[PDB]
Amino acid sequence: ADSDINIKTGTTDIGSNTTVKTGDLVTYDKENGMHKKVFYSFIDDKNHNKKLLVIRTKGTIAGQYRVYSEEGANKSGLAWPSAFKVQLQLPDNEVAQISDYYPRNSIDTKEYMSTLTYGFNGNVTGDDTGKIGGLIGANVSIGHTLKYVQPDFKTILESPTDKKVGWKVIFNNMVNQNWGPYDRDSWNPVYGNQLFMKTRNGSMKAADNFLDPNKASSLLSSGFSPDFATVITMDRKASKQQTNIDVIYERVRDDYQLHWTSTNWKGTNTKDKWTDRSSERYKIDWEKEEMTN
Amino acid sequence: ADSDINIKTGTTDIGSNTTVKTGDLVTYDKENGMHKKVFYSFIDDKNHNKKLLVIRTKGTIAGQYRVYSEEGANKSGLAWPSAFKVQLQLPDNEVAQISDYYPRNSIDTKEYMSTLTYGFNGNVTGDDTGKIGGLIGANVSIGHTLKYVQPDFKTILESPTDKKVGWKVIFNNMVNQNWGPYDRDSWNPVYGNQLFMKTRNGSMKAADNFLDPNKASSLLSSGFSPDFATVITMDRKASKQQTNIDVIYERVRDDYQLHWTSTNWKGTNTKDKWTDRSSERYKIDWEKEEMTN
Amino acid sequence: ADSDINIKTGTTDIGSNTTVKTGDLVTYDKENGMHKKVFYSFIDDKNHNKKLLVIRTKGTIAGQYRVYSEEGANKSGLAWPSAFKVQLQLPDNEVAQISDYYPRNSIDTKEYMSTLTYGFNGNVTGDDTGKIGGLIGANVSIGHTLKYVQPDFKTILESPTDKKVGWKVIFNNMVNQNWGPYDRDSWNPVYGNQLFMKTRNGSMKAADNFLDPNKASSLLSSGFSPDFATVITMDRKASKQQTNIDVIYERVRDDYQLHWTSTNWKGTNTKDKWTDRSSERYKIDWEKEEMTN
Amino acid sequence: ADSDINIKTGTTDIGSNTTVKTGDLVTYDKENGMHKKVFYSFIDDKNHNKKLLVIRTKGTIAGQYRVYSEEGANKSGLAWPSAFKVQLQLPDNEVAQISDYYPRNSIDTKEYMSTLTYGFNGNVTGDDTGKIGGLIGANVSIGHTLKYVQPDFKTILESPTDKKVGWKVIFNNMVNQNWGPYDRDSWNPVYGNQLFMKTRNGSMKAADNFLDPNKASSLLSSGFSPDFATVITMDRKASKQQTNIDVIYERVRDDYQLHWTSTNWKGTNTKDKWTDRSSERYKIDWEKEEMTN
Amino acid sequence: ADSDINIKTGTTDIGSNTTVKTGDLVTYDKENGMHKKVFYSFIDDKNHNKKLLVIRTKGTIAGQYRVYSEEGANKSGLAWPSAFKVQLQLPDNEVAQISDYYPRNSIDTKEYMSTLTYGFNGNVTGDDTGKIGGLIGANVSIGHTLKYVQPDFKTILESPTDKKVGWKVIFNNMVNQNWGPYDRDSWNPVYGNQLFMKTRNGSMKAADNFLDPNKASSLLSSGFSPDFATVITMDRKASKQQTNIDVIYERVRDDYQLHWTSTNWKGTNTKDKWTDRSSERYKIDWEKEEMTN
Amino acid sequence: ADSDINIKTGTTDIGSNTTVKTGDLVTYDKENGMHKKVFYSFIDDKNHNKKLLVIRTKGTIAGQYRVYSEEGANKSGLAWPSAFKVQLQLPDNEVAQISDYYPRNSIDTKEYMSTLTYGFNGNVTGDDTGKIGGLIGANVSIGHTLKYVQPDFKTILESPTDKKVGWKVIFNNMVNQNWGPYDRDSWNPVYGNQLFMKTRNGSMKAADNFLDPNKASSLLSSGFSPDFATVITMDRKASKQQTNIDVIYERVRDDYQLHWTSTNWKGTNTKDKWTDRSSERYKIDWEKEEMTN
Repeated sequence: ADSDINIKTGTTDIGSNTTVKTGDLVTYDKENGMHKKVFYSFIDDKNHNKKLLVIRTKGTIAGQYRVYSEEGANKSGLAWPSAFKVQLQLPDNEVAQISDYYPRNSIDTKEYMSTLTYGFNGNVTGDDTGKIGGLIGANVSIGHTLKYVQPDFKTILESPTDKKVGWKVIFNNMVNQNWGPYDRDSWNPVYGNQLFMKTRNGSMKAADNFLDPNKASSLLSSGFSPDFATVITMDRKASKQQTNIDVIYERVRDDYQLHWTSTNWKGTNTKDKWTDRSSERYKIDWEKEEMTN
Repeated sequence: ADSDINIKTGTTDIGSNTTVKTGDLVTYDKENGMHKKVFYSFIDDKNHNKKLLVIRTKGTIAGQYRVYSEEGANKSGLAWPSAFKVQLQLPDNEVAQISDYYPRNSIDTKEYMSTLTYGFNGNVTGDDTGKIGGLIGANVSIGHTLKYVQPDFKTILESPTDKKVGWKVIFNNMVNQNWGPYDRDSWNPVYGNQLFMKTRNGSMKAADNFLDPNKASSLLSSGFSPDFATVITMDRKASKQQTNIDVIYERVRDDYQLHWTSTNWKGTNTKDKWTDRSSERYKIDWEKEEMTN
Repeated sequence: ADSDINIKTGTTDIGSNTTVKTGDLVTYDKENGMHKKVFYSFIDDKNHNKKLLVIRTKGTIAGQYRVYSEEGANKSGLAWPSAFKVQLQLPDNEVAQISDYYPRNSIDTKEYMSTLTYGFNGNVTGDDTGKIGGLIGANVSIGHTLKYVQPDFKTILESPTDKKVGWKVIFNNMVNQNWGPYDRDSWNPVYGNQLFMKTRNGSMKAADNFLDPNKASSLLSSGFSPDFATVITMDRKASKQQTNIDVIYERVRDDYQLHWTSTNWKGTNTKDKWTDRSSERYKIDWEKEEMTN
Repeated sequence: ADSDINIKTGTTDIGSNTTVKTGDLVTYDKENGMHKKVFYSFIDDKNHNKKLLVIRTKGTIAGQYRVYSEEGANKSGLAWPSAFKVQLQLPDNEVAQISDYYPRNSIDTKEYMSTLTYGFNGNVTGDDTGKIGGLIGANVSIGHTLKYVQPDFKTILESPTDKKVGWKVIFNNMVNQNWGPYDRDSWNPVYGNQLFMKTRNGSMKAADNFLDPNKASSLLSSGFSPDFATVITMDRKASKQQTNIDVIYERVRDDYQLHWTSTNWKGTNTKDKWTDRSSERYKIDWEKEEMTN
Repeated sequence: ADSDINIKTGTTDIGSNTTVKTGDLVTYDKENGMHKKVFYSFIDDKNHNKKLLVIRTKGTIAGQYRVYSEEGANKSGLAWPSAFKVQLQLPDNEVAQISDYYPRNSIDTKEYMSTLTYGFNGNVTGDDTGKIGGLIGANVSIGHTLKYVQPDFKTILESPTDKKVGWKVIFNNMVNQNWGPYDRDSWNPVYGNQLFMKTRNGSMKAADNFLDPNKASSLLSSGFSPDFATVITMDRKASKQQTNIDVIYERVRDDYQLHWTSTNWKGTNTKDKWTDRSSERYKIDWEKEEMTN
Repeated sequence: ADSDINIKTGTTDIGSNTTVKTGDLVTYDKENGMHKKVFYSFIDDKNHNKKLLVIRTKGTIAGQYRVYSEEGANKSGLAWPSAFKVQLQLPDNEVAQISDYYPRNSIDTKEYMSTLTYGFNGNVTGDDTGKIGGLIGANVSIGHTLKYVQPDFKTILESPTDKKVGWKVIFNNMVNQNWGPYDRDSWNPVYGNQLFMKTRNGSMKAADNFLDPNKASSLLSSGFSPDFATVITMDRKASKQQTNIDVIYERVRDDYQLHWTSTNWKGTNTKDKWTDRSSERYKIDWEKEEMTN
C-alpha cells in the first residue's frame, strides 16, 4: 500500500476534482435467460495521461437446471450450468485499450500438519490358578494431514490482452445429500456419476430421481450474478473518439443422464453439451462521455 | 474495489450532490399476518444517465406454526412455514427497468481434510512358567473429512428479468433436540419424518407431541423480516413518467402430521400444502418523486 | 448495502439536515421491580414523506430468582424468570403505524461434518517354542458430527402488526455445575429435573439445595436490560397529531420444586406459573414533538 | 507506526499539498502472451529532498499450461509455468535510484505442539467354570505436532540494489485430486513425479492423462497478475533529468512428461526448460513529469 | 490509549501545525550486498520541549545462501545468514539523544491444556460349546498439551542507551522438507546437523546435496528488508546544532558443511563464522533540518 | 462506551479546544543499564475542573541475563531478571493527586469442555475346526479438558494510592527447548529446577550448560520497554503550583545455579537475589507547563 512506501494514503489514486459521468444500460435476453446490466463510469482526470472508462458488468445469468429430456420411465436427462462467462472485446482496429480489471486470479493455500507419536505400556496378568503374566509394548506413528477449502464454483480471470478480457465461473464440486463431494468426472462402476442422483434405487420414474434444486448450489438453478470491473484507457490525442465494444454473457451447460439398470440407478455426465451465448454491442463516445447500445 | 483499480474510493458511486426524497409505506394484512413496509428513495443524479428509485421491502411475515388439526389423540396436524417469498414486478407495458438488486446468490464452500497415518508396534510377552513370546505389527490409515455450514433457512435470489425480481427464504434443515438435522425429506423406516416430533414413544395426545416452537427456528413461529433492495431505472425522456409496480409477500406452509402406530409415533410431511399471498400495487411518480398505494 | 448497488454510502438514510428532539422518561415500578426507561427521538426530515418517532425501551427488569416456599426440610419451591417481555401498542383508532423495529429474528446455523476412515494392519507372532502366528485386519468407520451454539436465553421479535410490536427473551437452557445443559423440559426418572439442583443426595433443608444464583445465568437474579428500537410513522396531513401508546414490561416466572424421596432429591418445574405486568401509557405530541406520561 | 512513537499519525508521510501527475502505459506482447501495464505517479513534494516516481507493474502473464508433445499414446509432454517474474532496471549510468519497493519478504511461522499423556487400567475376568483373573496396566506417550501454511506459489522480492529490483512468483507445491501435495522434485519409485497425472494406470493416449487445468492452480493456465510497487528517487540538481528504465516480464516453463511403463504411468519433470521474456524500455522525464515508451 | 484515560484521542500526540521536512538517502554497498536506505523526518513542534528527528532504516540485506567451498566430491560448505543487524550510534560527546525506537520486544505466549478422562467397559463372551465369559474394566487418563508459534526468524530490540540502538533479526529454526524443525544446534548421531541437507545418503557430490533455497526461508537467499524507526531529540539551545550518526548494516553468516562418510551424509554447523559489516556516517543539521552523507 | 448510553461518541472526553504542551526528558543510567524516557503532556481544558498532567514512562530496562560465576566446571551461577518495575511517587506534602493510570489488571479466563461418550460393539468369531465365538461389549467415558493462555511475563498494576502508582512485569513460566513450561518453583527430584538447563547430563563447564538466551524470552536478555500512563491532576487554586515527583525503574534478579552430581546436572533457583533501583526526581511547573529533571 501507499503507507508501506511512506506515502500519504491516496496520493497516487485517480479521480480527485473530476466530475464523473456514470450510466446504466439494462437489457434482458428472454431466449438466453440473462438479465444484463452494464454500469459505466467516465473519469477524465486532467492530471492523468489518458481518459478512463470503468465498465461494470452485472445483472444475473439464470442457472436453468432442467429435466429437458425423458425417454420413458427409465431414462431422463438433466441440463445444468457448468460454467458462467462474461467477456468484453474491443475490435482490433480500436485505439482504446483494456488497462485493468478486477477480480484477478488468487494463489490458493493449503494447511499442512505432521505428527510423530510414540508410547510404551506395561501389563501384569494373573488368575485364580496362581498364574502370573506380563507385557511390555512399544510403538511409533507418523500422521500427515492436509487441509484446504473447496468453493462450489471457482471464479477465474481469463488471460487478457489489450483488446480482450473475460471471466469464467466454473463448477468445482458439490455435496449431494452430505456424501461426496462429486464433480463432472466422478465415477462409480455401479452408480456411475452421482452428482444429481436423488436415490440409488427407487420405484419412481427417471424424471423424479434428480436432486432437488433447493438442495443443490443456488447457482445451478436461480443463477449467478456477475460483478466484474474492466478499465479501458483512451488517448486524448486520438483521431477517433468513438469506440465499439462487444460484451458477451454466456452459459455452458452439461448433460446429466439417469437410467435404470434394473437393479439400481446409473448416472452419466456429458461435458459442455450446450452453449447459450448472449452477445451485444455498445458505442463509447469519449467526447460526450456516454455509452449506448 | 475502486482502490484495486487505482481509483479514489467512491469515485464511481452514484448520488453525490443530489437531494434525495424518501418515504415509508406501511400496510398490515390481518388475514395473511403480514406487516409490510416499503422504504423508497428517489435519486436523480444529473451526472448519471438515468433516474433511479431504490425500493427496500422490509417488515415481517408471521411464521404461524400451528397444530391446526386434532384427530382424537392418534393423529394431529401441524401447519408450518417452509418458505417466505417477496417478489416485485413491473407490468410488461412499463418503460422502467429493474437494474440491480441485493442480496444475490452466494457461492458456498466446504473444508476438506485428508489424513494418512501409519505406525508400528512391538510386544514382549512371558509368564511364570518361564514362557516367552513376541509381537510385531504394522498399520495404515486413510481418513477423509468434509466440513460445511448449514443454515436453517436459505436466502435465494430468484432469476431476475428487467421487469421482475424476487427472493425466497426457504427451509433447509434443523436440529431437533440435539439430533438430526432433519429436513422436509427425512424418512425413518419406523419413525418416518421426525422434523417436529417431541417424543418417539412418549404416551400423549397427538396434538402434544409437536416440538415447542421455542425450541425450533424462531422463523417458524414469530416470522421472518425481509430486508431486500431493488433498484429501478427510468429514462428522463420516456413518454409516461408514472409507473405501476406490484409487490407480493408470500408464505408457503407445509403439512406435518403425527400418527400413532401402537408401538411408536410416525411422522409424515406433505410439501407446499398451503400458500398465503398478499399482493399490492403502488404508483411511482418520477416527476414528483413520490410513491403511493 | 448502498455500496453494493453502486450508490454513495448513506445517500439513502433519513435524518439529514434535521433538528432532532430527544427525551428520557424514567419510571420505577416497585411492586414488579422493573426500572423502565423510554428514550424517544422525533425526526421531521422534510425530504421524507412522514414524521418519525424512534422509541427505545431500556432500563432493567429484575430477575427475582427466589426460594419462596419452605415446607420443612422435605420440600421447597423456587420462583425463577423464564421469560422477559417488552411490548409497544397503539390503540386501534390511532393513524400512526409501527414502521420498523430492531432487533429482528435471525436465521440460526450449525456445523456439519462427515468422516470416512479405513485402515489395514498385519501382525506377526512367535515364541520360544518356535511357534509362528499371523493376523491381517481391515476396518472402516463413518462418523458424523454436529456443532452449534446455544445461548442461555433467546431474544425473539414477536410477530408485529402496524399497531403493536414486542420482544421476548426466553430461557433456552443452561449448564449446572459443568453438566447438562438443562432446560424447562429436562427429565430424569430418578431425579426428575436437575435444572437448579445443587446436589443429588445432600442432606440439608430443601431450601439450601437450590443452585447458587452466582453460579447460574445472571439474568435469573440481577435481571435483564432491554434495548429495543421501534420506529413509528405519522402522516403530516393527519387530523389528530396526538397519539396514545402503551408500553408493557413483563416477567413470566416458573415454579421449580425440590423434594426428598428419602434417598435422593427430586426436581419439578411448573411452567409459566406467574406473570408480572407493568403497563404504562404515554402521550405523543407530534406538533410540539414531545412525549409525556 | 507513528502512533507507537507518540507522533500524530501520517505526520512523516510524503505526498501532502502536491499536485500528483499520473498515467498508464499499456502493451500487449502477442508472442509472449503478456498483458503489461505500468501505472506511474510523479510526486514532487517541495518539503522532501528528492522528486519521487512510484511505478506499479500490473497486467497479467498468461499461464499457458499446454500439452506440447504428443508422441503417441505411450508418451506426451506438458508445458507449465514454474515461475513468473517482473524486474525493473536502471542502466548503471543513471543517477536516479531505487529507494523502496513493495511487497517484501515476510518471516514465515509454524505452529508447534507437544502432548504428554499417561493412564492406567484394571480388568477383572472369569467364567462359568468359576475361574477368575486380573489385569493392571499403565502407559505413557509423547506426541509432537507441527502445523504450517503452504501457498501454491511464493512471492519473493529478489535482492535489490539501487539500480535493479525484481520479484519472482514461484511454484511451491500443489494438491492433485485430494492427495499430495506434489512438487517439481516429487518421486515415487513406481510412478515418478505425479504432479500432473490424472490416472495412475488409465488406458488413454498419454496426452489425455494430464490434470485438468480447472482442477489445477488457476495461475498455471489463466495466468498471474503482478501488482508490484517500486519507488525511484531523483535529485532536483541532477545533470540529466531524463531517465531510462528497462522493465522485464517473464515466464519460466517446466517440461512435464507422462510415459507408459507397460503396467502404469510414470511422470517426469524437467526444470526450467523454457524462458519467455518480454523486455521494454521506458523513458522518464523528471521535468515534464511524464513517462513514455 | 488516550480514550482509556478519558482524553480525546490524539490530544497527546506530537506533530500538529508543523511543517515537516523529510528526505531519502540511498546507498548500495556492492562488496557487502546491501541496499541501504534512510528515510528521515524533522519535526519542530513549537509546543514540544524538543526538536525531533525520526530516522527510518529500510532497504534489504541480501541473504547470500552460497556454497563457497568444495573439497572434492565428498566435502562442501554452504554459507548462510543466521543474523541480520541494524544499528544507530551517536558519538558520546554529542548532545542529541535516542528517545524512542520501534519495534520493541514482545512478551511471548503459549497455550496450555489439561485433560482428565476415565471410563468403564463390560464384555460378555460365549461360544457354541455353551461357554460363558465376562469382563469388567476401568481406566483413567491424564494428558497435557502445550501449543505455541515458532517464527523462522526473531526480531529483537537490543538493549538501547541514549546514544545507541540496534535490532537483530536472528534465525530460530526451520522446517526441512516437512521434518524438524532443525536449528543451529540440531544434532543427530548418524547425520549430524540436517538443517540444509538435501538427501541423507544420495549419490551426488557434496555441492549438490544442499537444500534448494527455493525450499528454504526466503530471507536466507533473497534477504531481509529492515523497517525500524529511531527517534532522536535535540535541545534548541544546545551550542552545537550538528550531529554525526553512524548507521551499521550487518550480516552474520554461519558455515554449514556436508561430508560423505561413505555410508551416509553428515552435516555440520559452525556458528558466527563470518560477519559482513557496512557502516556509514551522516551529518544531521538541526538548524537547516537536513541530513546528508 | 458513550454510544451505549446514547451519547455522541467523545462528548465526555477532555482535550477539546486546548493547546497541549508536551516534552521528552531522556536519562541513561549506565550502572543499572536502564534507558529511561518520560513523555509528558499538560492539558489545561478550561471546561474541566482541574489541570492535567499525563506522564508516560517509556524506555528500556536491560535484561542482563548472564553467567555471573563459574565456580569450577561443575558449579556456575546465572543472574536473570525475574521482575521489571516502574513506580511514580508524589511526596506526601503534595496537593496534586494521581487520578488515573493505564494499563490496569484484567480478569483472566479459561475454556472448559465436558465430553460424554459411550458405545456398543459385537464380534463374531470362528475357525476351520468349525468353532464359533461371540463378544458383546459396551463402554462409557467422561472426559474434562481445561485450556488457557499463559504469557511468559505478566504485567500488573500494583495497588495505587493518590500519591503513588506502579507496575510490575513479572516472570510467569517458560518453555525450555519444546518442553515444560518451567517457572521459579519448578522442581524435579532428579534434576532440580530445569528452567535454564541446556543439557540434563552433558560433559561441559557448567557455564556452557545454560539455555542460549537466543532461545529464551527476549525480555530476559535484551530487556523490557515500559509504556505506562499516569494521569496527575491539580487544583487551579492550589497554593504552590510546583510539584516534585519521583520515578523509579527496577530490575529484580534471581540466581539460577547448576551443579553436576556426576550422573546429571542439577538446577536450583533462589528468588529475588538482587534488586537494581534507578530513581529520579522531576519538577512539575503547572504555571509554565513544563517538566524538568
